[PDB]
Amino acid sequence: SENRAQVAARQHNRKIVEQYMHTRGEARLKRHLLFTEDGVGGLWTTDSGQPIAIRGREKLGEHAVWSLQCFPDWVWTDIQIFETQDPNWFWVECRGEGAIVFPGYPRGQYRNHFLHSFRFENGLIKEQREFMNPCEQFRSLGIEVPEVRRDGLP
Amino acid sequence: ENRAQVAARQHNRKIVEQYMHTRGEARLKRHLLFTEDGVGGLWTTDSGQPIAIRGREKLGEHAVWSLQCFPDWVWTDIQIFETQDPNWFWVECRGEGAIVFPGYPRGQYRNHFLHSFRFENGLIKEQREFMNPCEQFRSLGIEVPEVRRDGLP
Ligand SMILES: CC(C)CNc1ccccc1C(=O)c1c(-c2ccc(O)cc2)sc2cc(O)ccc12
Ligand SMILES: CC(C)CNc1ccccc1C(=O)c1c(-c2ccc(O)cc2)sc2cc(O)ccc12
Repeated sequence: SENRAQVAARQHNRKIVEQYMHTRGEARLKRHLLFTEDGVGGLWTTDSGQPIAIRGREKLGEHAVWSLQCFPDWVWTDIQIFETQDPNWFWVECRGEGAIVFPGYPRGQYRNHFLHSFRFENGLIKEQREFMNPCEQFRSLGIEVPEVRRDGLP
Repeated sequence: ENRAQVAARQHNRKIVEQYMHTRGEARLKRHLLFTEDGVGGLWTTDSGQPIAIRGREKLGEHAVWSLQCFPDWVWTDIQIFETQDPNWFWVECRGEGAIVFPGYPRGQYRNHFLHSFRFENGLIKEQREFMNPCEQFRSLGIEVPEVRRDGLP
């Protein structure tokens, strides 16, 4: 029953995506338990052009300690979960917001639009990736955003 | 109900495939894949507001400018994702080509992209693309600010 197995995987994996996206507050300290032991999470859109990949369940748990300090009230909002033809691959469109308390920058408020990719193995997240426009994070940190000159464009 | 959803998804997938493969002079007719009131454009920009091109006529005009400023643009590494909504698709891909922006040195632009396609009655109602604008800054010779990471693990 290939189809039955795929349907079961997709329904379970959707519940894990829902739980990830709704993880807030102190529960963030245990979000890494939604990953495989060698699972990877992180931010694929950064200033430098290289992803910030947090590799393995142990490092993901450490990242959560940092995130609770630097993003103390972070929430995902406007959550739309997309199943796909691959029962082990989901996409999520959402927004996120909260205070930003980044080391060495003034405290501020950060709001952005996000896309997330979730790939699963044996019922847990093998790879989570998030994609956003870093210019909005620059603005939240008081960093000047470059302005493309548009005079020559329609 | 299921038969109508399956029919829609299979047809719409072919339109996404056609859109993603469109290059060269065929770009001048890509707007014909949209509804008359369809919208396309870039949702991730320096200013923080989307550049939305509204209506099939304006989309056709944009293609003229695109062939000037991105004369050889190709989408590569195309992965199409169907969803539970037969009228909504996502695409993960890369793109590459010369960038010839007015008042900037000619450059080469490469980036990773996500696209969203929503359909109505067999045609694209809304196309949106999402990327990291910092790579487009680099292709234009624009300095990218650097977030200080010393205080981070
Ligand atoms: C709740 C979310 C808004 C948290 N966000 C992140 C999530 C995952 C990875 C990195 C970040 C992040 O915020 C950035 C850096 C960072 C590096 C090391 C580290 O241990 C912690 C954070 S460096 C950098 C540069 C940018 O241009 C944008 C973001 C980040
Ligand atoms: C093949 C693709 C790489 C084409 N790309 C675009 C697609 C749709 C919309 C805008 C762009 C674009 O490239 C930007 C601007 C632009 C504005 C008006 C116009 O008629 C033509 C282009 S302004 C700006 C600022 C940025 O920071 C990044 C991109 C753009």
